[PDB]
Amino acid sequence: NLKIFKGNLIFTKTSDKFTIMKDSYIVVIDGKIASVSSNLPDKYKGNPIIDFRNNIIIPGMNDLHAHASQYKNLGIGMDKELLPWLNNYTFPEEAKFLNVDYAKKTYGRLIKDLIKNGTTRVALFATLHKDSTIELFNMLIKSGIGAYVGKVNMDYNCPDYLTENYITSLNDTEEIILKYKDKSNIVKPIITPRFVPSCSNELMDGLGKLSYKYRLPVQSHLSENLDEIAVVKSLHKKSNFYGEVYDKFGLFGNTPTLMAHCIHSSKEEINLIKRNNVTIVHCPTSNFNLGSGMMPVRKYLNLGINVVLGSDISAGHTCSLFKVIAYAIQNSKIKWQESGKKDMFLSTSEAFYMATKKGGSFFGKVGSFEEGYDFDALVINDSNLYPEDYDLTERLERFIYLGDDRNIMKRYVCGNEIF
Amino acid sequence: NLKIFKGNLIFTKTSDKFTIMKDSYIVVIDGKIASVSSNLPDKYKGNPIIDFRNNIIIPGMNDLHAHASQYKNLGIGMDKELLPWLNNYTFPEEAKFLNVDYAKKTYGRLIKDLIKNGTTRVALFATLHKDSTIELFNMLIKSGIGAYVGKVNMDYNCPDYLTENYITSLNDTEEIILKYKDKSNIVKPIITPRFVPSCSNELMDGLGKLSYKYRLPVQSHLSENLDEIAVVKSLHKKSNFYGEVYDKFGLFGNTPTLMAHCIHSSKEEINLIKRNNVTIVHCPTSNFNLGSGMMPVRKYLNLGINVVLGSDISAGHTCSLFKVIAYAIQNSKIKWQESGKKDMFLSTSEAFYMATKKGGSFFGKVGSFEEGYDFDALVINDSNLYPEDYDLTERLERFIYLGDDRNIMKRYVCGNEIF
Ligand SMILES: Nc1nc2[nH]cnc2c(=O)[nH]1
Ligand SMILES: Nc1nc2[nH]cnc2c(=O)[nH]1
Ligand SMILES: [Fe+3]
Ligand SMILES: [Fe+3]
Repeated sequence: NLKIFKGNLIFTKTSDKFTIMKDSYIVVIDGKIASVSSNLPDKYKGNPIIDFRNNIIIPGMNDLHAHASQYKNLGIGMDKELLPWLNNYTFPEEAKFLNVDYAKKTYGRLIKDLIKNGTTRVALFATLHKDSTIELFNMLIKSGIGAYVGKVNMDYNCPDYLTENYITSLNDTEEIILKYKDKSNIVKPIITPRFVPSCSNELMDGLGKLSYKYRLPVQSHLSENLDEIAVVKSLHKKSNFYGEVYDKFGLFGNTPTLMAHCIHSSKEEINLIKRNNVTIVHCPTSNFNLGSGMMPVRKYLNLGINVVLGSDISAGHTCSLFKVIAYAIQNSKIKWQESGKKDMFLSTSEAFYMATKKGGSFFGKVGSFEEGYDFDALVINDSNLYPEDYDLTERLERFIYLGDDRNIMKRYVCGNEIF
Repeated sequence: NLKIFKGNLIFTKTSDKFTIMKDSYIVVIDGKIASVSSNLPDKYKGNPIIDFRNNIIIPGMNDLHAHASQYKNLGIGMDKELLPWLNNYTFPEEAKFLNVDYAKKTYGRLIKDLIKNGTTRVALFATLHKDSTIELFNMLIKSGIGAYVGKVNMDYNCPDYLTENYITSLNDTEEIILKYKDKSNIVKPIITPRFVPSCSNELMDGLGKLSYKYRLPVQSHLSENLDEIAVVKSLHKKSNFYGEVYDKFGLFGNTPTLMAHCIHSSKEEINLIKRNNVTIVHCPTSNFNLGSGMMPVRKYLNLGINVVLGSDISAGHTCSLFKVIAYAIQNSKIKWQESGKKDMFLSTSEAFYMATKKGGSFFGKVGSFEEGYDFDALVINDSNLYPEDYDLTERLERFIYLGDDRNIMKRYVCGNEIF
């Protein structure tokens, strides 16, 4: 199974700069990149060449945080702060997933939107419902894209119409794990406690045991809202900071861990994140829409902390990680300005790096056009943006700032075209 | 000329709420709204009905600040704050408008982009060049959209490739004024000193005299960047604040005046703005892109200050005022958070109000569906956004957050369809 793609390649091997290869070739064998060069090796001559001409080829987007079950509230109900917000629109929407048919329907729309926007790998929070989450697993597997799917664990202080017993929660979680742990190579389970204020100690310890037992990655929320933070230290008077409680249960780095937002994290929480090698998911659109605050990304990057990007949909108003890239840069420009121009804002390559190679690394060797990497890619047709007047770097930047899904001509995950 | 439109009408008579009229009629005579009602009067029973069915009809977008000559820099060169950005990217690009053909080509692309995005009235900054600006006037008159066009006055501390002397600057400005202060009814001239840092006392004085003589509106920039502000106090050592400099020369409210950004305005400047009935043009996208800062919109609205929106293109990355609306709201949410939640963020209706009825009032009776107003409108087809699941308010919000020009099916200016 060999495929050869030709076009203008743009990717980031490192965060400081773009690697640009005009009219170059990418040879894919069994879904993985075997060769990337400006000249087609003779050992591959005679093979069909999928020539994308003057179009741009870039790696796919890797969204490390999105709530699949909140798709319907996209662009709606953003007049309340995190906690109040959940109670008014989010919980009522997620509760609807008790019905598997509603789930099939909504997740169907979600998946088509993700692919349409060029998201090739995504870390998703589903709902506490087992059957609907199982349906999401199957639909994702059928779609061809990669993903970490997490049945949501929430048994504490939740609404009567959207709550669960920790005993059932754990049994359902483990049941899901056993069913999908070895099924697909790109759609896998991930331990997903919603967050401290929603999980009892019983639940968290049980989830911690599951993560260890099955060597599974973890995902959850961290220091997104001030009131949220006050609730955590209130329920847990023995903790000095938010992330400490997760760590107490073995859900803070023992295995690859994703922590969303991390806007108001204290110095200690930051050090722990660094120490335990936790990955921070920067969700700028969500931070703006919910009025959560503005994350100091340069400060975290200076400390060597792993930072990726997430759409955090519903809270975040868009599935396009390209739009998330723009907002991350814009958010960083304000941090730069407030710091007296000391904390350099993000360059286009740095944010693009987060979206591709860095985020992709959570899923495996994906996110860059280098030998051995899965071929997750997008073909960008920017013919409506006067491309003739700009170099390749400017064209990618303009696609990011001025373009949209209309410019995405093709999607590939592990060498397979996704429709 | 009589025309009758039917569809779901959404507009804002006031900023606090939307007026929604499902399947209602708008009768237009000679370009102005004759009536707006759920039922069509018997008087027109024989007239054809332009039925837009389930589509949405909203007034056009009124962009109160954009640099027409910067169209080519959209999406690129945003890695520098104001001053160095001007010296390195903007001035060099504007210098090319010495060539009238480059101007016709570039301005042609601009106009198509504005119309495509639903901007029906726009306040534009051209370049200091007389011939190219005259061409812009002519092209806008041909296009059919409304606009205030301003040859840019800049004679102080400007590069050799982009400067003029105040005498010639004033002569060309008056030449243009006499040539267009009657020609078109919706495309008119506006006094345009670029801003204090590049305008001599002689120029500003001469411009204030022209403004008074021909009773013309004024448009400029105000307290957008800290270094810019520092330059003004340094050049005008006796001024108490930036805005005072413009007022000294009669360029601060004697006639309708537009002042863009107003991010770092002092308490005294703000009071002068309210006192002199000056209009603040909020340009959120630009403020993020150049790391200028974040404008405190609620603080100004609480003082009863006039506030409208501008794309500020090039600095701002998009001609879509719908995107600008989203950004203004998001920017306000962060200000709300930093104010301990005391200064409420903008509601969708408030920002929409700025873009329509308020911004429109600067051009005349435009921006709302009420008797007497010019019929500037857009027909939104949101069929790709699962409209069947949302009410009209939600549909509009979803168009603002998730939609784009592809949902803009038709646009009208003064009752005439614009292609
Ligand atoms: N962004 C976000 N944070 C959360 N914390 C708990 N629930 C949620 C949710 O649904 N969205
Ligand atoms: N945003 C912005 N501010 C300015 N101040 C002076 N010139 C400019 C310009 O071109 N853009
Ligand atoms: Fe989230
Ligand atoms: Fe400007």
